[PDB]
Amino acid sequence: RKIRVGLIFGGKSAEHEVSLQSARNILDALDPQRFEPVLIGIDKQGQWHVNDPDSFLLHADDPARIALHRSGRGVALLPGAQQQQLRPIQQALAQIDVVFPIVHGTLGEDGSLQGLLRMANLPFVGSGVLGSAVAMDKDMAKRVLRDARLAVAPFVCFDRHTAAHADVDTLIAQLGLPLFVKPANQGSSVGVSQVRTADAFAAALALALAYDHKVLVEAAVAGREIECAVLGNAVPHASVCGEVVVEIVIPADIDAQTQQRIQQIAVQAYQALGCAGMARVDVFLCADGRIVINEVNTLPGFTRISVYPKLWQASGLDYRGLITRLIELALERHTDDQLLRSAV
Amino acid sequence: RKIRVGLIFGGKSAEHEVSLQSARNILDALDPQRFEPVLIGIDKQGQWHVNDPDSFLLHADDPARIALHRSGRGVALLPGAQQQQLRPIQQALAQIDVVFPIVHGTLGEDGSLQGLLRMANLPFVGSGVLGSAVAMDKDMAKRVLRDARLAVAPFVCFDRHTAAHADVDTLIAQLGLPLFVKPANQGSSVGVSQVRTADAFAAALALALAYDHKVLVEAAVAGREIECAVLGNAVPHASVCGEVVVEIVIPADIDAQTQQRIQQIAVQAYQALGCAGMARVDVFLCADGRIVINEVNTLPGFTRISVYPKLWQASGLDYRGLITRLIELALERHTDDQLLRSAV
Ligand SMILES: Nc1ncnc2c1ncn2[C@@H]1O[C@H](COP(=O)(O)OP(=O)(O)O)[C@@H](O)[C@H]1O
Ligand SMILES: Nc1ncnc2c1ncn2[C@@H]1O[C@H](COP(=O)(O)OP(=O)(O)O)[C@@H](O)[C@H]1O
Ligand SMILES: [Mg+2]
Ligand SMILES: [Mg+2]
Repeated sequence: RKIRVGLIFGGKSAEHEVSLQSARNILDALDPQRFEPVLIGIDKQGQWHVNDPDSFLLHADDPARIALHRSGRGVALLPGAQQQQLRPIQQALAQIDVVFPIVHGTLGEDGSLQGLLRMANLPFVGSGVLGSAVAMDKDMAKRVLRDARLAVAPFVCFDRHTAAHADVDTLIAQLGLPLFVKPANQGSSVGVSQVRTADAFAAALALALAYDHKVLVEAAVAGREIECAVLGNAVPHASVCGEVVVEIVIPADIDAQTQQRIQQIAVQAYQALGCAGMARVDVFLCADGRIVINEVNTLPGFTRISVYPKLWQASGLDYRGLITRLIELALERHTDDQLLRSAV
Repeated sequence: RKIRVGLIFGGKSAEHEVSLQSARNILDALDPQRFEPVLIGIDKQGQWHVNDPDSFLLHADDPARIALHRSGRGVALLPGAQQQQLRPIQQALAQIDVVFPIVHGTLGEDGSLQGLLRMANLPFVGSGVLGSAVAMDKDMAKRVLRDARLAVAPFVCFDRHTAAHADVDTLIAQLGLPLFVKPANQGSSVGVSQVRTADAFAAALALALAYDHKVLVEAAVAGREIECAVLGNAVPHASVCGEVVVEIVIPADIDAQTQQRIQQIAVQAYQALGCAGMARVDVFLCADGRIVINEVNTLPGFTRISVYPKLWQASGLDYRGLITRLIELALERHTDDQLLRSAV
């Protein structure tokens, strides 16, 4: 009867500490009538550690010092195993029935961890391989959004083989100034540059390319910053909207009608990229206002102060209840998948 | 100095026996001056077995009976481990320096296995998570191809939630007859149906949906069936073309010019979907002849009789040499990646 939730958290990421806090928040909200937690922390070097609920954090109550307890209790995965897929090197680890992965950084978000979890036959919360891979690659994501006739910022994408040939002038004639230079990998916020003059571009292009093999160059979008939370698998729902002021305001100070059409856009974007479980969608609401999609994010924050849970809160969905729904959604997909993976 | 090549093969697939033969062919061609093999077979139930080069097949020399030796020597993966990532449950397994995965079926081809290999920090041959996930999903693949202004067959895509509402008439007005009904998952060839009359459609739609949650309905493309092999990472090359007659003919009986523009299309398609290592591209060459892309396949066959190696053979690239290049390409990507995965 009780479901065992393997929480996998942290990771090699600038947002590592956000994942620690999220795990602690999730762990306090998990309905203890339905779920027992099992905890696997991933350190800043990518090493996996089992921990007990009680003792998994160092300096828990200090945001400047908070760290993972690197217990050194290692984990082995048995690919193609059907039970006890997760194993202690050295013990026994509780059977995991569903994984809630909140690993920030490339591997935790780009589909790679999701593919490990599939290979271990583990149900798991959030987008599968494809939705995660596509969303995380801002170039592919915008192309799939574009084809779906949703608006995204006009943009050009360079690799290192192709950046050598960049002509600023032609870029400015096509996209204008300022230009936002971004590495295509979504995680996170690093290597970005707002280029104001044609002359600051080379340096932006070069910084970005230290982070990914692909760098986007985007035209400016002028307008307000709205964020909307999406939940579900086949029939996704949308939360109320929140406006980023510059500091988030929930619900947003916009028309009921405008909210509805951003809600609808958030859902169509989510379907087009093949997301499941959860995403936060970030749009620009122009003066017209066309709605232009900035980002589809398949790993939102789950702290008490994070936007995604705040948006569900303001929509009548409580934090405990959010978490429970994410788990039911993971188990529903899994058992639907189960039936499908029957070839001859 | 010698590189250790972990060959992972078989899988839960109708094409399981093709993977056995491929592994045997690869193993005989592997340059023994540069590479030692390590063998991991995956059985029809998805279980992993280490085997010795000498004794990995049952009834090797009989195509009707050939099977994997289920040695029962299990494998554990240490995610985030940096050496000995692959481990015997029960021994020692040789350090693997590069993985050559030829696992047919969903998990081996759709990016999931590739994500496990990333999580284990293992370089590996063929497309990474995204290129595999995208190529394997025929719906997403055609949308990305479409956006890249390459021609694909006109098509509509249904899920079970949406198939209930299918109107044949509107489908026929838009796409014509016959209609090819396909589950969106690329592997492989199963659940396909050629629907000749409006009346055979419901049944096709229903069979397909037993295999995937998404089913494509495609207009007919009238024209010749050309296949072209692609190799490389950042600067992919194309082989000579082969024509499927109805039985493959290499090289194809087509103009030098026509060959060149199918070659160019095969490469652009490969870039657009984010493929690496290898793909076979299958097109239709119409009477006009526009070239229309049928399939981008990121896991071609590697038997002696498979098309992909035959195409390189006829282009001056030998089988041993193909295999060696695929490995150098895997190691090159890996070490480029290495530098990138440096966040703060
Ligand atoms: N094309 C653009 N036009 C206008 N503003 C942009 C554009 N791209 C990014 N921004 C601004 O950059 C800020 C951060 O960019 P964002 O895409 O959110 O990257 P990250 O989320 O990683 O910081 C956003 O708050 C938005 O104000
Ligand atoms: N839209 C289409 N128009 C014309 N022929 C098609 C179409 N789709 C499939 N075919 C035919 O179906 C055969 C097999 O389809 P294919 O896409 O190759 O599936 P699989 O490779 O899994 O058999 C091809 O040889 C081609 O002749
Ligand atoms: Mg954003
Ligand atoms: Mg084909």
